[PDB]
Amino acid sequence: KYANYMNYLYYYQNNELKKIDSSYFKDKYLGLFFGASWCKYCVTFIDSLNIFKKNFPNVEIIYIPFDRTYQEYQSFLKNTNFYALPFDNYLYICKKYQIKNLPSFMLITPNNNILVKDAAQLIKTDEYINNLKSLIKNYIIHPKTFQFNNRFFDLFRN
Repeated sequence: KYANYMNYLYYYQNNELKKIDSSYFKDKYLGLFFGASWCKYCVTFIDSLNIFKKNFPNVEIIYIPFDRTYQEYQSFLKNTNFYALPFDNYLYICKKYQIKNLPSFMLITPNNNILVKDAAQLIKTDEYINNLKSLIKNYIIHPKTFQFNNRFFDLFRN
């Protein structure tokens, strides 16, 4: 089906929609944020993510959108400055990870393994930072090379 899959991610900076090569995310921790602008609990969760991001600045937050319209998606990216997948239908990613509801937030290690599947519920406990720092401190990352340095077919497709 895909000759090249997920070549680019996107973000808003200085009022402008920008692209970033998906190879930028090789070898990084990621936080996959499954959300939508029309979901009140997703909008509230942004405040939890912002606190998370300050404490874990090297984890790259990626918005996986479930907006109904491109305009909704754009206003969400503008307000959060997160990186995001292009606007599209990502139900297949929900199916792969058996995501039950929005918001969800998964912490992924550099080789695409799941470090914390339930991280949206974890960060809502507001008692988690030291424990998570230690979890990451104690996790031995194993490198993994991906074709074209693009990790996302492995992460999102089967």
